[PDB]
Amino acid sequence: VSQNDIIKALASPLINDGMVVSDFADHVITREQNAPTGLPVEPVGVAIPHTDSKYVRQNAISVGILAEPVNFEDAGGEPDPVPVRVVFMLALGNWFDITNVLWWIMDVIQDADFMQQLLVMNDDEIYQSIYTRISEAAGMAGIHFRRHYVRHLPL
Amino acid sequence: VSQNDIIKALASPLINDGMVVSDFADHVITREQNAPTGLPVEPVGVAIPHTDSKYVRQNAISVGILAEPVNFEDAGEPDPVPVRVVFMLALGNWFDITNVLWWIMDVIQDADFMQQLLVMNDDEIYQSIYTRISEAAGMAGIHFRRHYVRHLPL
Repeated sequence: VSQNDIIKALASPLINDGMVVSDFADHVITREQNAPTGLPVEPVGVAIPHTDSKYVRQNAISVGILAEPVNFEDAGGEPDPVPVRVVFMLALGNWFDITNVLWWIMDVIQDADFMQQLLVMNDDEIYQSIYTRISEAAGMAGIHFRRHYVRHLPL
Repeated sequence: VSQNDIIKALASPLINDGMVVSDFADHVITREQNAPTGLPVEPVGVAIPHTDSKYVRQNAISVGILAEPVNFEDAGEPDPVPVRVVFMLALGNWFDITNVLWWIMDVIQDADFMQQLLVMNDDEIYQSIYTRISEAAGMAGIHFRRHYVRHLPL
């Protein structure tokens, strides 16, 4: 899988559900190229690909679990790429939403045991687990997260 | 005074200090166009203009207080936000972005502090913001200097 392949696969449910505009994936791709979203966290690399809120209709997150790592560029410019296994595609409507969701994500990904679990669980289990955590966070109110917003790649 | 004027004025000290690349202001302006940073908060309108980290050399914040309101569009609402306080951000990665946004969204809910910013002097604003930044562990590594505060026009 390439980065663009992943972005398109994860954008699909959001486009289909009307959460974002028809060309959302193209914009995430261009945004990714200018502003990489590889997060060099251990032991499971994460990416948070997204674009601008003008392409978002309702707030949503689409999750991809990658069987093999896929390199994303480090958001901070370091030459070592990020070996991404977990991808949180973000579709957010304003900077208040962006702030609340970034804070939640940066916290969740510090849970090493949780992040290892994401790599062995099936889609039902991953959906249950993330949904549950989303539901306990006031800051995540108003974010759509449906069972078809989780998938393993390749599909 | 338009946005670009504010953006160029706040970019100047960061450019001079080497905190950002020479053409930082133009990249902030182009990103403002597609991802506007007006924050419709009460009692004072705020903006958080910034651009991508490739244009950033070191983490910094540049603060502007405006005598009259300058409109920044609202990313959410068709009407623009009448902004009186501007936090220009120069941040190098998503951990930095997260920590600084978290801090900013908290600060601007404090109505008293935000009212004080509209009458305090450059020295008093600098000391207040410097205290509030330093008292925050998540705000470590962010450069904030006396000349990163200004009233516009200047």
